[PDB]
Amino acid sequence: MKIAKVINNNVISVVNEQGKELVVMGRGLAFQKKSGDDVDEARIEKVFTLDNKDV
Amino acid sequence: MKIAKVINNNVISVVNEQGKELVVMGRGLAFQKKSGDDVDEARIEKVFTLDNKDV
RNA sequence: GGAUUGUUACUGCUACGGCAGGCAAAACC
Repeated sequence: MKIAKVINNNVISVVNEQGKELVVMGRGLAFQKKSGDDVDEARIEKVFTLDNKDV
Repeated sequence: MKIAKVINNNVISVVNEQGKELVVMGRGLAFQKKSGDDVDEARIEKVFTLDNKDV
């Protein structure tokens, strides 16, 4: 995977291999980071998955 | 609904009746906003849901 | 950038309670 958009120093977005938008929050797993690098799985505390807002 | 947390003016976290954490992405929906208030459903562009980083 | 919000790195400070810097963001200027 890869960072799609850094939301904060402990939260970043990332497109899954399938093509879904996912968010990865963790202890400083997004500090001074950028898009294109793989999300550090060792610092992943919570992963969110894009859902349908219609529901 | 309610704003549990905020990462940036466009994305924020929120807890539903299931007791799970969900992230709500939108355009400038978190600007000048805070936690505790109901999440603006009209500003919800993409919703997210906490998952297990183990998978 | 400016500003406005967010924050858990790490840092500087201390009253050593935390607090601010930094860092980030798709408002707006």
